[PDB]
Amino acid sequence: SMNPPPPETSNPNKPKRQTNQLQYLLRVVLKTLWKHQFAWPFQQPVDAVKLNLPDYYKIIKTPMDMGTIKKRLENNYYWNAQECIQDFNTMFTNCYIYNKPGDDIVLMAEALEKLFLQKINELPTEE
Ligand SMILES: Oc1cccc(-c2[nH]c(-c3ccccc3)nc2-c2ccncc2)c1
Ligand SMILES: Oc1cccc(-c2[nH]c(-c3ccccc3)nc2-c2ccncc2)c1
Repeated sequence: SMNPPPPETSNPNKPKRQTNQLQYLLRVVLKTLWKHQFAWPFQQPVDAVKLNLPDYYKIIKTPMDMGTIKKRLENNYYWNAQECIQDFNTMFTNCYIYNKPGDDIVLMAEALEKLFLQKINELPTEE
């Protein structure tokens, strides 16, 4: 087995928009989560080859990671905040689906999710 290409992060055929909510997601949410002590396994796509997890992409058909989210944000890939929030949620869910509950990697994801939700709660009104 081999890794799939990473998720698309740039699409010239896809309308671009810059909003205060998207800006917050990049300059606050992404930035805060990236620097968290538990962030590192989520900073790039799961390398199933390097990690010897040959069944990862047999199970996870919608991979997502914060490296991809960073690229989508800085490329203005998203039209709205919900698209980005969905990517974060997918990342967390993938971890919970693939890994046994209570495993270290799951506990790390759970804490990151708690912080994510805390920052999402303070999402500024679309002005
Ligand atoms: O063999 C295992 C068991 C559990 C986690 C890891 C695991 N290890 C790493 C990792 C990431 C960066 C550097 C070094 C290791 N990332 C993961 C991972 C696995 C599944 N989803 C997200 C991240 C490897
Ligand atoms: O039970 C838990 C809960 C959370 C993280 C870990 C956790 N597990 C590991 C780890 C690292 C290498 C091999 C096997 C496990 N590192 C951490 C960790 C803890 C705190 N800060 C950074 C990394 C274990």
